[PDB]
Amino acid sequence: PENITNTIRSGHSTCVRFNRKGDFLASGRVDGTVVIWDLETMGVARKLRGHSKNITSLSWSRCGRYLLSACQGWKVILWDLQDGKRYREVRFRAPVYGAELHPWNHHQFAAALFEDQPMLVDITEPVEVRYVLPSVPKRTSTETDPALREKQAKEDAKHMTTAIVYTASGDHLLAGTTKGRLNIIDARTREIIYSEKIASGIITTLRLTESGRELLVNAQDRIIRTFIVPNLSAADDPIQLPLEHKFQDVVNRLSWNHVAFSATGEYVAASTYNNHELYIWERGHGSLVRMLEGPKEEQGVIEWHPHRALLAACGLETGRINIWSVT
Repeated sequence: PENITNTIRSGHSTCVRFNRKGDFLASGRVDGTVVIWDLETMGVARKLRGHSKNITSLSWSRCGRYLLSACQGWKVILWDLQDGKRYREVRFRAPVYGAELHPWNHHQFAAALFEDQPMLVDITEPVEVRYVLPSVPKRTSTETDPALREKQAKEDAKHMTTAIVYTASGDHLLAGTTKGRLNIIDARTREIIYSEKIASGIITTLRLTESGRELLVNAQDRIIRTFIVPNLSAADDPIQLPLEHKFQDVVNRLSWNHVAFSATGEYVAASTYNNHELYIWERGHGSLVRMLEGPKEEQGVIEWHPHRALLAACGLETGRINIWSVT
């Protein structure tokens, strides 16, 4: 028995994200508005209008006081929800795939940009300080014949970063690229310390579990993957990123639109390109536990509640948010 406990709509939702206590849900819309829903009454607590193009990501501060939103219109904004204020604002030269707040410091974020270099931005003050982040390790000055340098550089430049998250401590960034690589970046040196090809297309989503010990990866090769994250923040060298499970549908050759971990990391959910279903697998043994049909529409971004077995999803056609109670 499928159970949809709530359907809400304010504009066409393109993204959703629960805060960490789970009493509030943020929604971003096609028109750039961001909506804060009070989950007790399921009504709108406030509307934030700072963007004018599709919201692409939402990231909450540890404390729930601040919310970082990004859009296709090249902008990232840090909202103060204590007063609804635009607390910080950073404009790039390209659409933002997504921007993530440092897990312990709402004054630093990392962003991945469409056809542009990924960025680490310090927003402690008003007039940010930006730092370019690397997509590819640095080659030595002597390793390539001069006659080959132009073509090698052109090829290296096809490696572009499409998704990025902080590790739990904030000391490293995990980034995905157009060439299916997972890069581990030291956030203080901004140098790549490890890189491994884990997929055979563009990496579109990265997400960590709460402890930061497991990584979920969506990529364009029709396969969802979880990995065991290495011991990084420890004082002890470059490192393995062992695959845990692959989740896929071989006979229907389904592609996955968005993916999400449940509160404890027990379940992985995904929405399906060009289909209406949501799929839920369990990470204990990798098996498929549920296929949800819900309404008759293709689903986009999905997000689990941080404490309870609730799965929210944005419809691509209607922009409604449906919330399933998952048993």
